[PDB]
Amino acid sequence: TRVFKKASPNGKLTVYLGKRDFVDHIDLVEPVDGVVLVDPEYLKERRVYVTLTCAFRYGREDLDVLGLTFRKDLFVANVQSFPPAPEDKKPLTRLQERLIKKLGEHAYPFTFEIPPNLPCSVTLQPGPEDTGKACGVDYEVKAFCAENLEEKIHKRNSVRLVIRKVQYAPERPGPQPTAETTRQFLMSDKPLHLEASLDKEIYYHGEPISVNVHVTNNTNKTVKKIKISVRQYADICLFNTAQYKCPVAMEEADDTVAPSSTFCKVYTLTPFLANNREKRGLALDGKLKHEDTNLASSTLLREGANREILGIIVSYKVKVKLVVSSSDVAVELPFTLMHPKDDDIVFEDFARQRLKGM
Repeated sequence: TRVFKKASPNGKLTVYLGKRDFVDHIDLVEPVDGVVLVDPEYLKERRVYVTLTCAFRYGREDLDVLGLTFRKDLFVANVQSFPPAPEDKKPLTRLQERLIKKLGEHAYPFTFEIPPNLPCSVTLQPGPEDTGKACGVDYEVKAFCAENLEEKIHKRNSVRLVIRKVQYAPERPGPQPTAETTRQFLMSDKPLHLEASLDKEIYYHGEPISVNVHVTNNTNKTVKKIKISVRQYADICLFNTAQYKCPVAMEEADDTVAPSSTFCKVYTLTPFLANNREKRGLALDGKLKHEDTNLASSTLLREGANREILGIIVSYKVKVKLVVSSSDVAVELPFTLMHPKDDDIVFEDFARQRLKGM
């Protein structure tokens, strides 16, 4: 198996994790299980704590930065790690029992269980024009040395790292999302009927989207061309609320539909951050420089749910449009964008792999 790790500036403390992206379903959220490597001597009476903060920040580009103009803590979890507190004691994963047995006795566990209905790691990076500042919700894991809880944490023997809460939806049976509209122009009751659908409700980053477009033209006009698009919507709803709208995929085609005939076709779009990187105002599931970053996924929420508490609400839509030689006739279908997903361990850094940038 493979596990990531990171050490404190003075290598006296070292965190060990088997993932840096925790997959949350709806029922449950993969548990955040890791262990610390301590130097009992180095810290006399001092202790080892590990905390999981979940918060929304606005202004800077991360929680640890001291230039953000707003912050709301959405979750916090502290655990007395070194001095094993019989109180704060749990069952233990296997990657743990495994790890502890390779690190020794100075190996100590900790485990965090993230409530199912908390927002997922989402970051919205403002453009050049946009008057808003960056913001997002991040999960910070911090293990540190101190006697009491409160003493002053020092960047010296403390370690910090951002993990990720990614959303996965299993794809159900349901009907394909449909949308239709009829249009009658000036001086005639002859209609132009549009109707589209997507092959399914749930998609995953990188997974293609198929659009079945059917056009019934009883009109005496002509459909010049057809434009298919996939837009993203981001509603920052906390410090300084605003709504960002951004296209993540377009596919215009010179398809023609003659007077009194029926048209039919299947288009394929692929929303990919790669072909949008140089864009801004959109929401991502991380920072741009990181390679393992995608487009922010659809914010889920159902019945009596607090919307502000989620930070940034994200949604997607596919728009179909016919340019008729005017007023185009169009429809739109909403979809959900989700996330995919005798050993030997072998530690590896925690830092997220980078891009290519000049």
